[PDB]
Amino acid sequence: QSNDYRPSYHFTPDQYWMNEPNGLIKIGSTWHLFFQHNPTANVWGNICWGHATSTDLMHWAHKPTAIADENGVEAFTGTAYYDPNNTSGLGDSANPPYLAWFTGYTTSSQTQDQRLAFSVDNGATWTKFQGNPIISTSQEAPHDITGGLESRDPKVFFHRQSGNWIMVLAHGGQDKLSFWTSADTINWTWQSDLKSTSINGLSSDITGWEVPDMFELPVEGTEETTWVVMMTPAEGSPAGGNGVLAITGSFDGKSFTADPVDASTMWLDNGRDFDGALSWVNVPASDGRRIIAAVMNSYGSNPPTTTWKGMLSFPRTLSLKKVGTQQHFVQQPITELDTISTSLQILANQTITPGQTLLSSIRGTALDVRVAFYPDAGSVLSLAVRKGASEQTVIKYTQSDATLSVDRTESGDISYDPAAGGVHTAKLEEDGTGLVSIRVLVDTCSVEVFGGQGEAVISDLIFPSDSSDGLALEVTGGNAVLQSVDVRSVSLE
Repeated sequence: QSNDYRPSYHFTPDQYWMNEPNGLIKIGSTWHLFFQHNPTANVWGNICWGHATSTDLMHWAHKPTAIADENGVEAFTGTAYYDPNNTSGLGDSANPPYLAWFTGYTTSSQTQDQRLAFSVDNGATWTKFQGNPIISTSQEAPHDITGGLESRDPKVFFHRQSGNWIMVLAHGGQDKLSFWTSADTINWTWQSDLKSTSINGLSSDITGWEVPDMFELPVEGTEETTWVVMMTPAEGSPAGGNGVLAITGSFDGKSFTADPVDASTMWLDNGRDFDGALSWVNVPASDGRRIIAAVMNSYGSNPPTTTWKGMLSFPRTLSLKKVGTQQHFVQQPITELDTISTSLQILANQTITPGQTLLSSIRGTALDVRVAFYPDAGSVLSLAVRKGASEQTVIKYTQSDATLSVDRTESGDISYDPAAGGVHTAKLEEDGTGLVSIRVLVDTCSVEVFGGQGEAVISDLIFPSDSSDGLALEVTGGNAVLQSVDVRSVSLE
């Protein structure tokens, strides 16, 4: 599109197609990104783990395939962890291994088994464990009614409280996760299932459980920590189809006991294009952040991009905090972004009235725009991004129903998939000072919209013309006082 819609500051594969991220781990000063990669660049292509690294979660260096499809077992999704005590025996005392657990998908038979890979050069190169699979279809069969066709996406971590490795495995349409323990990362023992039917407040509509992650999260603040299970069900999300949710609960080394969920707070995205989220493990406590990323492409082969498909969301923190009085999962872009952004326009304490159009001089396809404002009762504030003569993507705040919306009806090319347009919505309230806050990351083919403290998030692909590079800020049905507007251009170095 002149440039094949390449994002300028989000990760995309150097070539070809990406699905969800895999094996997210920090190793020394290096953030490692792996992902489901399809170098054949058609729907029948074999999957392998692709690989990129960065020191700042933004400037990614492309690396060779980390874990190859071979013999023909494809390298499906999984996770990574450090084995400092060499419990696997795959490294040594001077050189403990980093480990990755992944589903082996045997193309011809469709079996799904669990496999191990290890690195003794701090993540640069990975070797598949000779004894793969580490969990066979036969070992899965008592727990997977398909006999080993529906057991996948292993999340593995070391559980200090019990001294065991834990594996959380997803079972798709069986609508459960299974929990397994190991002393050595290789020999596993099933302990429990987390169903579906055990989670109070979880709709029966939420089916096809995939891509688990699990970690302890501070609950604030209040010195309390909780266990969190994050996953990507295939159905039930606010925008329809796959989406990402998070559940809090307790964990004893053997079973996760879910707290009740509330549907109005459990989903981590209200847009179409945020699926298969994982978090970075091994982050030093001095940093202490829980940082997540997902793939943005809910449309399979349909996006109008030729030399690549699939992009990573911009990394964002996941936290639990009160927003006023209610506990929410809140998400915000990582602060590293502020180092590659520069203000093109700032407003402070500016009144906007119907008929006025602000931000009219801005031109940019890569923007980070913040708007914080006090709306009149019954007003609607509209921020049009990627605006041209006949195109725009409109972010609206409707005061009367406390709703943040992202409208792609006129975004540009919405012909490529039936779900490419329409309007997505999230609940967003004024805070206790009357302030409404909205932030939008704009890139060549995406918007990521964060409401409030990040309790509302809508992430979506858009395909505007390159010339649709304007902004328009307008209000109807009343006035608003814009406490602050900051339009920043974003550029990698």
